Amino acid sequence: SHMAISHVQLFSVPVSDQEKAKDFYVETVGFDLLADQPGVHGRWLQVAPKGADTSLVLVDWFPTMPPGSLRGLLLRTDDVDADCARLQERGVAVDGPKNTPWGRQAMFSDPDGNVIGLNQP
Amino acid sequence: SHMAISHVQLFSVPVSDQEKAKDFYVETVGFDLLADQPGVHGRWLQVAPKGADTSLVLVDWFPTMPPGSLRGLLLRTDDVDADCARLQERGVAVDGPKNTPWGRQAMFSDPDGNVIGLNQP
Ligand SMILES: Cc1cc2nc3c(=O)[nH]c(=O)nc-3n(C[C@H](O)[C@H](O)[C@H](O)CO)c2cc1C
Ligand SMILES: Cc1cc2nc3c(=O)[nH]c(=O)nc-3n(C[C@H](O)[C@H](O)[C@H](O)CO)c2cc1C
Repeated sequence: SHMAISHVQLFSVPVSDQEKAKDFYVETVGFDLLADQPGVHGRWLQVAPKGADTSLVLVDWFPTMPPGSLRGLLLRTDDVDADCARLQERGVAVDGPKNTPWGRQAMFSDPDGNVIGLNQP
Repeated sequence: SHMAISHVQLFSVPVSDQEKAKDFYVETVGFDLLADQPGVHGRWLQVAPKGADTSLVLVDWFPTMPPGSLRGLLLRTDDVDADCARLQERGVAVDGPKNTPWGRQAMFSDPDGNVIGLNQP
């Protein structure tokens, strides 16, 4: 009848130095470390905002996704101004916050240059 | 002291023909159409599993994300076998499902060749 898909489980973020990316997403951005799993196929590094249904895999093994190539990623936050102040204190350049029709937004990049947005609806 | 980020609001999937991509994600994969609006950089086309927190935007304006370049996107399903049967019936070529250490998983491609996974843990 209808599909049994509930949500996006995860998607991939292309990085170079995975240790550097781990420290960034976990320590600086504040995500939980869900898994850090070396194996035959590479190091599976998985992170998410605490309690979030959809997680991020910090991957270096997809040739069609060069490190730092990701754009158009937006994180929902309940306090964009406080998050921007924290990021700035933690050594991250933040563009914003700014008001938009869809919420108050800010932009920053990770160590490889992937572009990450924040939005407080 | 802790970040106020709750979850990924949305992320971007690089497509060429947005109308074809819309029809694929909505009609074939069963997502809801949240938005289809004129935007600053192009047509803002936003889709998501029904009821889900994180949505996908089907974009054509990021030169670092060529159409069909995306990998490592996995959808959580409560019935991977039934979903694969629906996808086959709808004309999609599916690889799997098979049991893995990480769950019961299948893979398929969208019209541009972005690679999309299904997983039932
Ligand atoms: C729920 C939501 C809906 C959005 N809808 C649109 C839209 O319809 N058109 C648009 O140009 N941008 C939209 N944006 C923001 C988009 O990222 C915008 O183009 C940039 O903020 C400026 O380039 C939306 C953001 C969110 C969070
Ligand atoms: C929770 C979870 C953990 C996974 N861990 C790994 C892993 O450690 N190593 C791996 O090669 N694949 C892993 N996979 C497989 C992965 O879904 C799949 O191969 C890619 O997403 C598509 O290329 C995992 C999948 C899930 C759902």
